[PDB]
Amino acid sequence: GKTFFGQPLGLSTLFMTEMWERFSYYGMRAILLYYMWFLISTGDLHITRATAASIMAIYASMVYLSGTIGGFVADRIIGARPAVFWGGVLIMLGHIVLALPFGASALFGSIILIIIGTGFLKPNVSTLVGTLYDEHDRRRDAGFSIFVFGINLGAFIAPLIVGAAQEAAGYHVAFSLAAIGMFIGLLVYYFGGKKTLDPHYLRPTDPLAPEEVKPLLVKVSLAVAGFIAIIVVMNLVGWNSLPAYINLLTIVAIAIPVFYFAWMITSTEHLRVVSYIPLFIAAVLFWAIEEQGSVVLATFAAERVDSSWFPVSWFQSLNPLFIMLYTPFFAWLWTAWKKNQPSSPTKFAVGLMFAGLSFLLMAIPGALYGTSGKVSPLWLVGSWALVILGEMLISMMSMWFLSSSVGSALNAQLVTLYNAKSEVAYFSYFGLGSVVLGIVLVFLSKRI
Ligand SMILES: CCCCCCC/C=C/CCCCCC(=O)OC[C@@H](O)CO
Ligand SMILES: CCCCCCC/C=C\CCCCCC(=O)OC[C@@H](O)CO
Ligand SMILES: CCCCCCC/C=C\CCCCCC(=O)OC[C@@H](O)CO
Ligand SMILES: CCCCCCC/C=C\CCCCCC(=O)OC[C@@H](O)CO
Ligand SMILES: CCCCCCC/C=C\CCCCCC(=O)OC[C@@H](O)CO
Ligand SMILES: CCCCCCC/C=C\CCCCCC(=O)OC[C@@H](O)CO
Ligand SMILES: CCCCCCC/C=C\CCCCCC(=O)OC[C@@H](O)CO
Ligand SMILES: CCCCCCC/C=C\CCCCCC(=O)OC[C@@H](O)CO
Ligand SMILES: CCCCCCC/C=C\CCCCCC(=O)OC[C@@H](O)CO
Ligand SMILES: CCCCCCC/C=C\CCCCCC(=O)OC[C@@H](O)CO
Ligand SMILES: CCCCCCC/C=C\CCCCCC(=O)OC[C@@H](O)CO
Ligand SMILES: CCCCCCC/C=C\CCCCCC(=O)OC[C@@H](O)CO
Ligand SMILES: CCCCCCC/C=C\CCCCCC(=O)OC[C@@H](O)CO
Ligand SMILES: CCCCCCC/C=C\CCCCCC(=O)OC[C@@H](O)CO
Ligand SMILES: CCCCCCC/C=C\CCCCCC(=O)OC[C@@H](O)CO
Ligand SMILES: CCCCCCC/C=C\CCCCCC(=O)OC[C@@H](O)CO
Ligand SMILES: CCCCCCC/C=C\CCCCCC(=O)OC[C@@H](O)CO
Ligand SMILES: CCCCCCC/C=C\CCCCCC(=O)OC[C@@H](O)CO
Ligand SMILES: CCCCCCC/C=C\CCCCCC(=O)OC[C@@H](O)CO
Ligand SMILES: CCCCCCC/C=C\CCCCCC(=O)OC[C@@H](O)CO
Ligand SMILES: CCCCCCC/C=C\CCCCCC(=O)OC[C@@H](O)CO
Ligand SMILES: N[C@@H](Cc1ccccc1)C(=O)O
Repeated sequence: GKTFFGQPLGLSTLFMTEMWERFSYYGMRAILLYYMWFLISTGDLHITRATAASIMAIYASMVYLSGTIGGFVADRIIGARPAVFWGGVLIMLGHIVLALPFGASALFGSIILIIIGTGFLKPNVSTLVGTLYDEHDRRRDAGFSIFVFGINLGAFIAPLIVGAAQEAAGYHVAFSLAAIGMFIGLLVYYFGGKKTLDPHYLRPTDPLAPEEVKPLLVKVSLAVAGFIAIIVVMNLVGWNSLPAYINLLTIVAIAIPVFYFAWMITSTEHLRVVSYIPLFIAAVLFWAIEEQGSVVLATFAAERVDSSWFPVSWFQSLNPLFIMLYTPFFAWLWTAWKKNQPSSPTKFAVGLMFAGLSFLLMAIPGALYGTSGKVSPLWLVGSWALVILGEMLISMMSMWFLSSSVGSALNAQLVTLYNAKSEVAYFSYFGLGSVVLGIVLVFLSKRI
């Protein structure tokens, strides 16, 4: 009977939904940094480019931090399917804001909306993929890999389309294309959802019991009150610049996993919990490097590469393109190597080494040719090829979302150090350290 690549037909609906959401997001991010440079150039937005680069990073960090609680809100309060729909609506509006005839003023509002929207939609659409299968079903792992392919397909075509559009018709038109993308996603999700998805997920699957509401309400209130108290104090002492607020967001994001580990520490498994701290750190650093591709490598693409024959934002398509191209080989590998099954601990270690190699590679063109000229595009092609090899190896969801969020929070401080004069040193040292720490994990691997 009829399937979607051997899978339940509902997967097709979820496939397209997340593909288009990812289209809207990565299409936006492929030109967002350049947009801020533009606003800076016209004098409309008073920050340095270092700060603009910092904003791209903490933006990404908040988006995934939002996703750490999205599953909770859906499962306990509003339902997974409404979470996805209304999350999509918030994302679309966020994009519409940037298409409207405003400048810097629209930036904050657009970002907030998308942070909130993605937090609702992203974990829950992935959760919905699991709902197509029973606990028992074998196909479950194949389904998610297809889902991941869709994620990268959307991520792949968006820079091409949106980038071309910005150069031809301008930023507002381009941003509107991103909005249209999310809209298309909503249409297919809504009508395809009604046809192909279990109505059980129109409502929360674990609703709050009567005695759970008040303590939850206390919990969120204290967290919000405390967060706001700090902002009050920050203004009192004069720590009120945008870099100061970004520093606040970095800390909060980093504090969360620290506080989590630090007091959820029977000798049976205090060790076992402590065993995964190296694997979390490894993921954090790899995602840090991978996420800099839309910031540091995006800067290198615009400034240091001679690609005068197509929009420079197209370079953002290389990351997901390599994911798709690698899928065939890695599919073969996991089938073919039945015995091998290398450990998650060294998978993380090797993946980190590739990411560190990808940066060491980028140190070479500046070392060889100097930094005042322009080099071949294949340097970036080579850099993406290396880092994506790591990703294939690396591939709770909250914890996954957390790892990425922490990496991007780290980037928000690191990417400010990147500039023309720093270029080689930047790449050589953050590249080298990643290889070393990757190898350090190779010592403590089964000392675990
Ligand atoms: C999606 C981005 C893929 C980038 C792949 C680029 C592969 C091409 C590398 C050769 C570029 C060297 C110089 C560029 C070029 O051929 O045209 C420029 C020159 O003809 C000016 O008239
Ligand atoms: C207007 C602000 C936009 C919202 C920013 C995103 C939300 C920020 C902080 C809430 C995250 C709370 C983290 C607690 C949590 O359960 O997630 C981590 C959990 O997996 C621990 O392992
Ligand atoms: C419509 C208003 C938009 C903002 C509302 C949605 C903001 C996100 C969450 C609101 C508080 C939910 C509490 C999240 C939480 O308790 O995390 C649970 C944690 O244990 C994760 O497993
Ligand atoms: C700016 C846009 C404002 C909102 C426009 C869309 C609102 C119109 C009707 C509300 C539809 C509610 C759908 C919520 C939902 O759970 O849909 C889930 C989907 O799977 C339907 O089966
Ligand atoms: C518990 C709540 C966690 C708080 C998380 C804070 C997330 C809210 C906003 C983050 C936005 C990222 C930076 C956006 C930004 O600086 O753009 C505004 C600026 O360009 C306008 O001059
Ligand atoms: C290079 C981009 C075009 C490649 C073909 C894209 C065609 C779009 C959808 C059809 C493929 C969707 C399923 C993807 C897929 O079969 O992945 C294979 C592997 O991941 C098995 O899970
Ligand atoms: C379906 C409703 C949500 C989806 C978005 C629909 C709106 C998207 C495009 C409609 C036209 C956008 C306006 C484009 C625009 O005016 O910017 C270009 C112009 O301002 C620059 O000179
Ligand atoms: C100026 C640009 C337009 C600003 C307002 C845009 C609002 C237009 C459409 C919102 C999209 C609604 C979500 C699409 C959808 O599938 O809902 C259909 C469902 O409600 C049918 O009952
Ligand atoms: C912070 C943004 C304001 C929007 C409200 C977010 C509320 C976040 C946390 C408090 C959750 C308590 C309300 C839960 C609720 O609606 O109960 C419904 C049902 O489960 C009662 O049994
Ligand atoms: C969930 C907490 C809600 C508290 C409402 C107030 C939180 C406001 C902002 C959250 C952090 C973003 C700070 C970015 C910002 O406002 O930039 C300020 C900048 O204009 C200084 O010149
Ligand atoms: C939960 C108890 C609260 C304890 C204090 C919470 C954390 C204390 C301070 C947060 C640091 C805020 C960011 C620091 C900052 O503003 O940087 C200043 C510097 O950039 C000058 O603009
Ligand atoms: C007793 C609690 C465990 C031991 C304390 C561990 C400290 C917990 C959280 C610290 C947050 C990490 C610092 C954030 C950070 O590195 O950013 C630095 C920068 O943003 C400051 O301007
Ligand atoms: C799959 C293997 C790919 C290997 C790519 C990485 C190659 C390993 C190391 C690259 C060396 C970069 C160091 C650059 C350097 O020496 O700095 C030069 C500096 O003195 C001039 O400013
Ligand atoms: C996992 C498999 C990875 C194998 C990749 C092997 C990588 C080999 C060399 C990478 C370093 C790049 C060499 C630098 C280079 O080619 O510059 C010379 C070029 O400018 C010629 O004019
Ligand atoms: C498996 C590695 C493939 C080959 C990668 C070898 C990378 C090592 C060095 C790259 C050459 C660096 C450029 C030459 C260089 O920096 O000379 C020093 C010069 O800056 C002094 O003025
Ligand atoms: C599927 C590939 C995985 C391994 C990729 C490793 C590639 C490492 C280096 C290749 C790119 C660096 C050399 C690029 C290069 O040759 O510069 C272009 C040269 O023609 C100067 O114009
Ligand atoms: C044959 C099928 C398996 C393919 C194995 C993957 C091949 C590994 C690396 C390919 C990247 C090319 C190496 C980069 C390179 O040598 O550039 C040299 C360039 O400077 C020549 O002018
Ligand atoms: C278990 C949680 C993992 C935490 C991993 C994060 C590592 C801890 C702190 C990172 C702080 C990085 C600060 C780097 C720095 O200050 O330099 C950049 C600064 O110049 C920005 O202008
Ligand atoms: C156990 C010894 C460490 C083994 C790590 C293996 C990493 C492979 C190649 C690393 C090449 C180092 C590149 C030279 C370097 O980093 O100098 C920094 C210089 O570029 C300053 O800008
Ligand atoms: C153990 C977890 C490590 C996570 C944080 C790793 C990065 C933290 C700090 C590195 C930046 C501190 C300053 C180092 C530095 O000078 O690098 C910049 C330099 O390469 C540019 O000239
Ligand atoms: C400067 C020389 C550059 C080349 C250095 C790269 C190779 C150097 C060290 C890699 C081997 C580290 C030893 C890993 C090891 O076997 O430790 C034991 C571990 O397997 C048990 O978990
Ligand atoms: N490239 C990934 C980034 C990511 C990693 C982990 C969690 C969430 C997002 C994606 O678009 O899905």
